[PDB]
Amino acid sequence: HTVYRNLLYVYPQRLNFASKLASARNITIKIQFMCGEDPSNAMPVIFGKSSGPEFLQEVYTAITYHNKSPDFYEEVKIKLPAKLTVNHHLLFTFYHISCQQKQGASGESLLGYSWLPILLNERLQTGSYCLPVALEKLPPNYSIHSAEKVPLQNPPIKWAEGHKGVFNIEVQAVSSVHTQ
Repeated sequence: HTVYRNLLYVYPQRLNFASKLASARNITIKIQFMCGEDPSNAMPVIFGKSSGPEFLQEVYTAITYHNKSPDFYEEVKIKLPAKLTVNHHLLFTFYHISCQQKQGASGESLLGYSWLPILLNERLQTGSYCLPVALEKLPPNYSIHSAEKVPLQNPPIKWAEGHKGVFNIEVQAVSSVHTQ
């Protein structure tokens, strides 16, 4: 069946932590398209791998190329809601393997978060972004701000690498015909 849709395409390109103790292959990233700040606000809008198509609330990825073909790129494809508002945002959750866990464990745990409002300052947020990572948790009302400039919070936000941008993505909206 032939359909026409306006889709958001998100390319998680590079993750560049300064830590010589970790590598990007060991950081997992969860990607969600949110309509609000509550955990229940993940929209079922991400194209899955299956035919159908299936729509997911989240995808997990690791930004590394050592185990990929040279032609590889990660492409997250999102069915935009017909009406996009300031409440819609990409939400990224980072997971890592903490060193020297109890009993020698080697499971993954929450590292932090980043996000990108899709509409900010009356402009669609397409193009290239280098995003910082907020550690531990997100403050209320995070999603109306760019992660690069959040008002002072109480308790205060802590950022990876003193608020340096570490996560490179590209974002574009494309409306086209799909032959589902």
